[PDB]
Amino acid sequence: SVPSQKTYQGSYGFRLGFLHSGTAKSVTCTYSPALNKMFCQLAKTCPVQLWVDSTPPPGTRVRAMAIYKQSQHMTEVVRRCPHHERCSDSDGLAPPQHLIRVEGNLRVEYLDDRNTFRHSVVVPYEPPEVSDCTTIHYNYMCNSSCMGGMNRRPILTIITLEDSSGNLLGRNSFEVRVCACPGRDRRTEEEN
Ligand SMILES: [Zn+2]
Repeated sequence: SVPSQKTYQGSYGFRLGFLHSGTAKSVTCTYSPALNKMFCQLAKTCPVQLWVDSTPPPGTRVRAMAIYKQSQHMTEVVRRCPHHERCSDSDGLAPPQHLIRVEGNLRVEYLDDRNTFRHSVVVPYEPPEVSDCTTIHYNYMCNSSCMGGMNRRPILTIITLEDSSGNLLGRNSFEVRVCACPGRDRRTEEEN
């Protein structure tokens, strides 16, 4: 029962956007258009923008979930390695084992699916400020190079728009690499 990563703009014209931050060594995180891939540092702000043509009704919710990009690992639940799971980095909201967190939103909700056992993080959809997009600050809490976790396996992040009853309103996804030097890693992967 692998989660769907099928792009779906829906009735509200939903798509994702990212800062055009470039690849200087100083960048905290940077998105590659060519690769549809976000490069970011562990536990650092990772802005992700929601763009809609029409405002979804309040009660709309925004869910993030990670899956493995390769089919051979797709049925395996992306979670934190034992080290980071036992790590003393709680924010008091997120479960220890969850890879993805939302920073700066006290209304954040976390889910361990009772059936799939997959982890996800969800927030109320808010329209853009009086701004053309809604920004959510995500934090990835394990490295792509973590021993015992992602284990250098590539992951996808799936962002889903859903109504208050859980019904699908839209979906987009991007690949994610959590690394020490996003700028350098992005530039290196785009070399070829
Ligand atoms: Zn880890």
